Amino acid sequence: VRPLNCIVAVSQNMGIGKNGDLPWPPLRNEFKYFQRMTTTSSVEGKQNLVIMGRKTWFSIPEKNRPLKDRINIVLSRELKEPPRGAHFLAKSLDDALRLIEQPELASKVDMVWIVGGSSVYQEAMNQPGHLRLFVTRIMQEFESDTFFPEIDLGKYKLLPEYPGVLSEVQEEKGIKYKFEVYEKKD
Ligand SMILES: NC(=O)C1=CN([C@@H]2O[C@H](COP(=O)(O)OP(=O)(O)OC[C@H]3O[C@@H](n4cnc5c(N)ncnc54)[C@@H](OP(=O)(O)O)[C@@H]3O)[C@@H](O)[C@H]2O)C=CC1
Repeated sequence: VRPLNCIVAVSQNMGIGKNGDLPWPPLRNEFKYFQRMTTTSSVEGKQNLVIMGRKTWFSIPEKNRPLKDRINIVLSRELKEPPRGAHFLAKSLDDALRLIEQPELASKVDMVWIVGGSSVYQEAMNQPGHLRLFVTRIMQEFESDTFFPEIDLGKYKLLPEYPGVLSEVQEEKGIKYKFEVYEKKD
């Protein structure tokens, strides 16, 4: 409910998006890691919470919205009411982060996950204080529209291991990938 955890899958060229969809064919095994990491709270009785941009929200297949068993917040400067299925709408990341720390949500919310928007990731990574980057390195180039911000290695430590994260190279449909975790304290 206070460290911010970004989670992203990125191609070798830092691509995250193409024509409102993913640059690569569906990687169902990588999506399982995304689901497990974002959904698993550390506390029974609390849910994790996901914050996303409006484009990312409408890019999720409808049959999969809201991201089930997570509290879903959508950021939009133009919507007046939350999208159908979304739990909260906020007009800024700052509004979202203030909401999450309200006492009425304390009993309710465990981990906070930033799940995209390029500009949502950008803003999250501008924040002072405790950040983690859960980065899936897709070890291939793909034609891309939208990109992940540079990861400053002076600022983010690459953790040698992280609980519940396997470090071996994975592969699906001939596409190799691996899970990394970065951390910026303070
Ligand atoms: N590989 C990966 O890990 C991921 C890939 N993607 C891909 O990325 C693409 C979508 O991402 P992207 O195009 O960057 O768009 P976003 O999901 O970041 O959505 C952009 C929109 O979200 C709102 N928004 C963003 N930031 C703020 C803010 N600070 N305050 C208020 N509103 C905000 C929109 O508002 P408005 O209604 O005001 O226009 C803005 O136009 C798709 O191709 C998707 O498939 C998405 C997530 C993860």
